[PDB]
Amino acid sequence: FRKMAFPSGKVEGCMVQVTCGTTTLNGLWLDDVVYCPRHVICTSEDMLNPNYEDLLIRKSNHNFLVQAGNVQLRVIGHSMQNCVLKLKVDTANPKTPKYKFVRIQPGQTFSVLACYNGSPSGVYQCAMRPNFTIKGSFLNGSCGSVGFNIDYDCVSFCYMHHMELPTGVHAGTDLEGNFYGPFVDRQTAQAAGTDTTITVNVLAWLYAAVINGDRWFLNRFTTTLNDFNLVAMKYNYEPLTQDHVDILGPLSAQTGIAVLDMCASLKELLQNGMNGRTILGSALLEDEFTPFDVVRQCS
Amino acid sequence: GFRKMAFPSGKVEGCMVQVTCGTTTLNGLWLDDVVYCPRHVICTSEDMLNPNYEDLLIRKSNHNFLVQAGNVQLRVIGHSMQNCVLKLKVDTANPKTPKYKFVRIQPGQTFSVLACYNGSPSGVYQCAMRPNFTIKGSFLNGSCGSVGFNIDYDCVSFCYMHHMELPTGVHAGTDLEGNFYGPFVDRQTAQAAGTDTTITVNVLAWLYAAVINGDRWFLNRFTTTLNDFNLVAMKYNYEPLTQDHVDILGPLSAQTGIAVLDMCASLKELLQNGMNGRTILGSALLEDEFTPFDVVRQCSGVT
Ligand SMILES: CC(C)(C)[C@H](NC(=O)C(F)(F)F)C(=O)N1C[C@H]2[C@@H]([C@H]1C(=O)N[C@H](C=N)C[C@@H]1CCNC1=O)C2(C)C
Ligand SMILES: CC(C)(C)[C@H](NC(=O)C(F)(F)F)C(=O)N1C[C@H]2[C@@H]([C@H]1C(=O)N[C@H](C=N)C[C@@H]1CCNC1=O)C2(C)C
Repeated sequence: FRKMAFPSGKVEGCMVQVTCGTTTLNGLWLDDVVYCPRHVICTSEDMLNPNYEDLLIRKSNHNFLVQAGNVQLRVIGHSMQNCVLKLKVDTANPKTPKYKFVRIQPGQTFSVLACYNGSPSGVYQCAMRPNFTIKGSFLNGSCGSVGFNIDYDCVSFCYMHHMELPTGVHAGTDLEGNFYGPFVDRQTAQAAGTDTTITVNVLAWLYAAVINGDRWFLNRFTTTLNDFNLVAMKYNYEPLTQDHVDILGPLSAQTGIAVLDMCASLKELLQNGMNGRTILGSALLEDEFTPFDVVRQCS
Repeated sequence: GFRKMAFPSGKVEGCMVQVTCGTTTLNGLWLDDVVYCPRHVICTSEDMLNPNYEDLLIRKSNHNFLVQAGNVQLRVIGHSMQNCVLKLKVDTANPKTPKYKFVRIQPGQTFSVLACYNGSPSGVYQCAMRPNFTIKGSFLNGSCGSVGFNIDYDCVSFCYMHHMELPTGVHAGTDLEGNFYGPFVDRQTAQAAGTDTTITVNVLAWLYAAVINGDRWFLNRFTTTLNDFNLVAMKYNYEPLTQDHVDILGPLSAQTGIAVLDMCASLKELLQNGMNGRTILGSALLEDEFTPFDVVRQCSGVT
């Protein structure tokens, strides 16, 4: 049972490089539009305190250098949508997949295609944390890298990368340019709210451990949903809803372990610790697999 | 804070096809005008219990092989067996063929796996070849013929093709010349993974990654010789280091100023006493599936 990303090829064909002045990052080329973070228009000094509408009105189409591989694409229009710049180009991307833009919920997962200078570097799976950060792997020049899910050859883009917080976690926007979380695209110290653990995901992963032959953490105790949620909240876990209980249905049916019985297992894990033992090779309780991720990999 | 990162899979996605004989369907790799796939595609389920591959291949002709890119059939114009892989010559050169090499990897080396079903890629993840020549993969029915690979400057180095799952849940397969990693055979008969060991060179790479990020409490004031370290390491079920291992740690040793043998002595102390209550890179366990290249790959912005 591995952290598994979606195949990245459909997104690789959309990555380009965008340069304004001496600022270079990545863009997403779909049909005849390139989407990228608006701070590409900032000088280093601008980034410390940008007025973006004031900065953008001072730019012309020819200030944007867009490169697809070695070929330059001519920008013939530009507009700003929240924190995303949309560059209209005179060329349509023949590799444009069927796609949608979606805004994801905390706890949901997606694949990231990390890119530099318009070229793909690596692919990995992330979760939107409850505090709306992501624990990514991004370096200088990674901005405009995107996160996505793939469903029957349709790519749902959900994340575009903008920044790294001082704790090392990452922040960005949806493809409409709206940040996840209380962050702004200004170079200034920013903290996130206190994070919490994605309870429904921990339960899905505990089911993954049972599907793969590991059961040491199970017990005969029992819990109600409300009594479990009281303990979960005490340990900085997110509440478990009836909707979550229902989504876990297929995993409980496959394993014959009632959802509330797995809740009692997790309650014991939280109250006693793991005693130096491991679950699926992990010393900590993993919360970045959704129920759907577990089903997709185990079935 | 240091996670597994797969290579972008697009160059390999463009090479995946499906291969069917009878009702047995698996994945194949289409490069130029040849499709490579596991030879047990020619077996019925009953054949797999005790196959005579040479005799089974005698009874097959080109017209018995259904090769499809999606729903599009590729006409087979020749077939041959090379160890445990079948090579089907087709009448169309794949226009998506990347620059590529076939390589046989060492234990400890990592690669990306593109898990595929019915020729359709489903997911991508990183794997290490264990010292017992298994991989801790994630594979379901129909996954055979999925490949593992590394990329270096637009050249895809294919190193693994998937064939089978062992009773402990780990996986075994071949290089792209059809030679198994490890003592395994492509027959549905009782087989077992041997005892595994910890990949020392990768643990050292992980300790260097910790040092790069300022996590260096475990740096001691001692050193060791390679031979003394190798003999102690084996007592803790750690792999001995080769001369090649020492050299592939060279770049990380230069970056940090920590000599390889000094880091070996630091690791020895962890094995004999260490951790206590402390963590390294936020982990109480020593990670052994990051190579020195993987550390450098993720700390640089390669490609
Ligand atoms: C890291 C840092 C001190 C620099 C800064 N962060 C904060 O100022 C914060 F703390 F508010 F987040 C920061 O990220 N930026 C400052 C400036 C852009 C952004 C930025 O350089 N983005 C990079 C895009 N190519 C990706 C980064 C690079 C390192 N790893 C990443 O992911 C804008 C917010 C306009
Ligand atoms: C696990 C099973 C008991 C079925 C058997 N294993 C052993 O006989 C062993 F234990 F000896 F290894 C086994 O894998 N096979 C039996 C038969 C082929 C192979 C096989 O079905 N390969 C699948 C390719 N599509 C991938 C498998 C499916 C489940 N997960 C996988 O990865 C051959 C060895 C010729």
